[PDB]
Amino acid sequence: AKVLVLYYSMYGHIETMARAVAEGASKVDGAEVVVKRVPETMPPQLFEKAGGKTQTAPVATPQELADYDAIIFGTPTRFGNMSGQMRTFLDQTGGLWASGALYGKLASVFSSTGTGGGQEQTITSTWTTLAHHGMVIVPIGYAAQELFDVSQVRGGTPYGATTIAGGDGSRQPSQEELSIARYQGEYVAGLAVKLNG
Amino acid sequence: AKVLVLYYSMYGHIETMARAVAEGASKVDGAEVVVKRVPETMPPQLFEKAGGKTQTAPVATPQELADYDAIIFGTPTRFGNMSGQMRTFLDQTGGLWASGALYGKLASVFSSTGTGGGQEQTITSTWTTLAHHGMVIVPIGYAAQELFDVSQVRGGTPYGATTIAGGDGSRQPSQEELSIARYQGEYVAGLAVKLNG
Amino acid sequence: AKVLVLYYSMYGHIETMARAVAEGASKVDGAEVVVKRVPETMPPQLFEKAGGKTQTAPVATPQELADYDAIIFGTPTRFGNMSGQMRTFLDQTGGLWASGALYGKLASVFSSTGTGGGQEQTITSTWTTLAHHGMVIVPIGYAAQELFDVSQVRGGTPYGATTIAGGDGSRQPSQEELSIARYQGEYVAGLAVKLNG
Amino acid sequence: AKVLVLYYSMYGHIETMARAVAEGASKVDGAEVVVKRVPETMPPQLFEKAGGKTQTAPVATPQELADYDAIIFGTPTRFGNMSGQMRTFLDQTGGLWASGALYGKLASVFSSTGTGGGQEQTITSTWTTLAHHGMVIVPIGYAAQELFDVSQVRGGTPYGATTIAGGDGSRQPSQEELSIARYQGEYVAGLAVKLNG
Ligand SMILES: NC(=O)c1ccc[n+]([C@@H]2O[C@H](COP(=O)([O-])OP(=O)(O)OC[C@H]3O[C@@H](n4cnc5c(N)ncnc54)[C@H](O)[C@@H]3O)[C@@H](O)[C@H]2O)c1
Ligand SMILES: NC(=O)c1ccc[n+]([C@@H]2O[C@H](COP(=O)([O-])OP(=O)(O)OC[C@H]3O[C@@H](n4cnc5c(N)ncnc54)[C@H](O)[C@@H]3O)[C@@H](O)[C@H]2O)c1
Ligand SMILES: NC(=O)c1ccc[n+]([C@@H]2O[C@H](COP(=O)([O-])OP(=O)(O)OC[C@H]3O[C@@H](n4cnc5c(N)ncnc54)[C@H](O)[C@@H]3O)[C@@H](O)[C@H]2O)c1
Ligand SMILES: NC(=O)c1ccc[n+]([C@@H]2O[C@H](COP(=O)([O-])OP(=O)(O)OC[C@H]3O[C@@H](n4cnc5c(N)ncnc54)[C@H](O)[C@@H]3O)[C@@H](O)[C@H]2O)c1
Ligand SMILES: Cc1cc2nc3c(=O)[nH]c(=O)nc-3n(C[C@H](O)[C@H](O)[C@H](O)COP(=O)(O)O)c2cc1C
Ligand SMILES: Cc1cc2nc3c(=O)[nH]c(=O)nc-3n(C[C@H](O)[C@H](O)[C@H](O)COP(=O)(O)O)c2cc1C
Ligand SMILES: Cc1cc2nc3c(=O)[nH]c(=O)nc-3n(C[C@H](O)[C@H](O)[C@H](O)COP(=O)(O)O)c2cc1C
Ligand SMILES: Cc1cc2nc3c(=O)[nH]c(=O)nc-3n(C[C@H](O)[C@H](O)[C@H](O)COP(=O)(O)O)c2cc1C
Ligand SMILES: Nc1ncnc2c1ncn2[C@@H]1O[C@H](COP(=O)(O)O)[C@@H](O)[C@H]1O
Ligand SMILES: Nc1ncnc2c1ncn2[C@@H]1O[C@H](COP(=O)(O)O)[C@@H](O)[C@H]1O
Repeated sequence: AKVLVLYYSMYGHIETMARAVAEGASKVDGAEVVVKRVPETMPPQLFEKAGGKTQTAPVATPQELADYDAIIFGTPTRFGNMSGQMRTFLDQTGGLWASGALYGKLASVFSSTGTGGGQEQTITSTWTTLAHHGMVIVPIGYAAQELFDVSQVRGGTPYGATTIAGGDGSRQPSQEELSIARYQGEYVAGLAVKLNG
Repeated sequence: AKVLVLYYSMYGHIETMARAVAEGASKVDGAEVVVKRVPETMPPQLFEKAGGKTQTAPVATPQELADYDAIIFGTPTRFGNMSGQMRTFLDQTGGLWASGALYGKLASVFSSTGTGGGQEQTITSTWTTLAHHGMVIVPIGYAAQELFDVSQVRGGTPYGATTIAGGDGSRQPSQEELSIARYQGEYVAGLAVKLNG
Repeated sequence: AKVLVLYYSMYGHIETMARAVAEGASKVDGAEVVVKRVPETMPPQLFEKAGGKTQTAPVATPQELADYDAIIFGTPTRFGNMSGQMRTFLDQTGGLWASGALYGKLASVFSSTGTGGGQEQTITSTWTTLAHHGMVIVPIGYAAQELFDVSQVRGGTPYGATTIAGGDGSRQPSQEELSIARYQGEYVAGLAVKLNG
Repeated sequence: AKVLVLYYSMYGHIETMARAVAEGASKVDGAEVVVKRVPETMPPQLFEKAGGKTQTAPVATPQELADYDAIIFGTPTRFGNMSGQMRTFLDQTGGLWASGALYGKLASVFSSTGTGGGQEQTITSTWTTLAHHGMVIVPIGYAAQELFDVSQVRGGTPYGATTIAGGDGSRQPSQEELSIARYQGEYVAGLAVKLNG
């Protein structure tokens, strides 16, 4: 099976999580894992001025989504929605939609916020789009044990992995957060192999 | 693969839809399909005095959901949520939750409304509960081409089959609506057999 | 203005929060604040066996909702939805709906979960019901400063106050959680007076 | 009270609805109503080559939203979410967020879809972003009695006005749809004047 980890990141938090997801997915022997990013939509000079992080990942086209058996979407929260960059990208998949190109493919979502609020809503509002495409939606439930831990501040929900970046973005993803992100990649990649070989 | 079509119906619209879903699912070679209702929560006298319909499907126990590979949930809308009866039943699946009994099982959802409003929210808000169980969520997308028919008042969304019951319940599910419901059963059953034999 | 704090609680967490909400609302000079609970739906012996907390609050009827200018709804999460008890109660407001009895009234929601997951979804799925009734929906945004604090585990979202009860229910609402709950009561009661006198 | 009707439209359906909303709002004594569009994000050549409609409403700046007492947001659906253009615009309101510039302001939402699917999700998922700003959210409930008309294909939900554009965009908003949209403007404007003068 081919698994795409398709993300948007301004400051690197989602990018770090995406690498944890790909690393989890890679544990699955029949799974070929690819990590790509959506295009930046901001002017490059404003991106740079805002202290945006440069990223090595190749840039995806909307069309190449059809080449995968499973897509794990990563996006920071913008007021409890996916980011304008991710939304802009998915608004270009009308050709794919009209030809049934993602129908029955697997979809899963991870997210990042500054102080936690909106992390659930970002994921489940992304599911809505995946559903219009007839994609099978993969939540993580409570198989990741770190989800039971209330002793430290941490991202992660039954809908998908998440990280808390802090108000100023100074937090890095915790071990527990990355561990849930690895689980998500393992689980979705296992389902992709199970369905598609 | 074993498929449970689990429903709540007061006046029989969801019951008709549940039957159509079961029929679709029964077309799939390898699929064993069962239809059950959740218990009524209203006082019996009040259910009867409001005109509740008597139904021949047996009543489910929470425990027995662990026996299926796929569960297709049918509920009428109560102000854009699942019914109290369905909610109350699901609130008794905490033991299943703690043991991971529904984890990784296929889940799908159909609904009914008086005049259409709330049908999407009913389905997607049901998905949330399915996700806490780690169930794999199956929307229908636009494969059912009746979804493109805007020439007549018609239930059905990319989230799941729906029907429009009328303000007073006098409408019966239309043939287009029943087609989409049969498609949903067949598609979910097909997936269950692919994954489980 | 008359403000109802209408809650469901099994183990007292929502009940403690409801008192914080009423206490906040009481700061508003033109506001008359009442705290009521929805009926338990469980058999009394099973409630007691489960270690359910006895509560002094009077029990509301669905009809008396029409007597208030603002209702602040409190419910524990059941898999990212409101509780079967709250849902059952609201399923009895069809008379109110058909006569426009809650149209333009204010509505706001607070919540409680064991380990945090589903707290946003419980609130926004409750909003859906409030919207069918034409109620004006009151989120809290980020006026409660504790919402910026990521140094300790804590409930509270831009949608409404929340508390983390712990997996076994052994956590009590924190000072920061109760403080956000007080803000919610102040703010909604102030809006109710502003609109209705 | 000042009312902004802020919209995105590609082919003019939401533009027609925005106009109907403004008209309704203009009927309210004391209400100053303004209509603006968010910037186009597509390359101009591609917007034109797809058949985008040229529009006489001026383009909004994020900053100017601080000048209104009520903002009625209009967006077509993109797979059950607001459009990329609207999302991108809202993603530039972070400065407004940090200063509480929209806090406590009235917010309301209308939408458009090709065939109906996603219209509810588009609206409620827009509400989430409004809540992070602390805006007071206004659904329409069932006051617009056309919402009870199941005799004809008809947009509109208790969440907000909607229209059905057809698969190819050839449908124009119907008189019932336009009535509900005018009702929404008038109702939100009435509320703004009650609260703000
Ligand atoms: N918040 C973090 O995770 C984080 C991390 C590192 C640094 N920072 C610092 O925070 C400061 C700014 O805050 P911020 O970036 O969190 O949010 P912000 O909303 O204040 O601003 C980022 C800038 O980019 C613009 N912008 C954001 N999305 C856009 C889009 N889709 N299209 C066009 N313009 C868009 C905004 O209008 C803004 O001017 C920066 O100076 C940066 O160094 C924050
Ligand atoms: N809408 C239909 O499909 C339909 C069909 C036949 C008859 N009717 C009639 O229309 C009238 C009302 O229609 P309706 O039933 O659609 O709406 P409703 O809300 O007015 O009626 C349901 C009745 O049962 C109660 N009820 C509903 N769910 C409950 C729950 N979970 N727990 C406790 N009580 C609950 C309500 O309080 C109410 O008394 C009734 O008199 C009924 O006889 C409607
Ligand atoms: N979770 C907490 O906040 C908390 C607090 C105090 C004590 N406890 C302890 O946890 C144990 C049980 O766990 P639990 O209550 O968290 O969840 P649970 O799901 O395991 O069970 C509570 C019992 O009530 C039933 N139940 C719950 N809602 C119902 C409804 N709407 N209608 C009919 N039956 C319903 C369940 O089926 C179950 O048998 C108890 O023995 C209790 O002492 C938990
Ligand atoms: N649906 C209508 O109201 C309507 C009206 C007139 C013409 N058409 C025609 O139908 C065809 C497709 O219809 P459609 O436009 O509804 O769907 P579509 O998705 O197929 O077409 C939109 C075109 O613009 C692009 N696009 C859309 N949003 C974008 C964004 N935010 N950023 C970058 N690119 C974006 C898409 O990639 C595509 O190339 C077009 O050829 C168009 O001329 C449709
Ligand atoms: C426009 C905008 C909206 C935001 N909305 C929220 C929010 O609703 N909740 C939150 O906790 N953080 C919010 N933030 C913070 C971002 O989600 C955070 O910076 C992001 O998760 C970092 O991920 P990244 O480093 O990969 O870009 C917002 C930031 C911006 C710029
Ligand atoms: C409490 C209550 C809430 C309802 N909420 C809605 C609603 O939000 N939208 C709608 O169109 N119909 C609503 N109705 C109608 C029911 O959804 C409808 O009668 C039901 O779908 C019929 O299905 P059934 O025959 O299977 O019971 C409501 C009815 C009741 C009693
Ligand atoms: C049926 C059921 C479902 C539950 N679902 C969740 C959940 O999704 N997320 C969570 O963190 N806790 C969940 N819990 C924990 C309850 O939300 C928690 O016990 C409640 O918030 C305590 O509030 P109260 O003391 O007022 O009753 C669930 C508990 C039960 C019994
Ligand atoms: C990227 C994309 C996604 C779309 N998603 C949906 C959808 O989920 N449901 C639907 O009925 N129409 C969908 N359509 C149709 C648009 O919602 C419709 O053309 C629009 O509402 C017309 O409004 P406007 O003329 O104001 O642009 C989509 C179109 C595009 C380009
Ligand atoms: N069968 C499994 N194999 C590996 N990890 C699992 C499994 N089930 C749950 N996990 C979780 O996956 C995450 C990563 O752990 P690991 O896969 O051991 O590096 C943790 O949250 C574990 O609790
Ligand atoms: N104008 C205000 N008056 C009182 N409390 C406020 C106000 N604005 C925000 N708050 C918040 O309300 C909560 C309770 O504080 P207090 O009202 O001072 O007991 C805290 O979260 C404060 O940050």
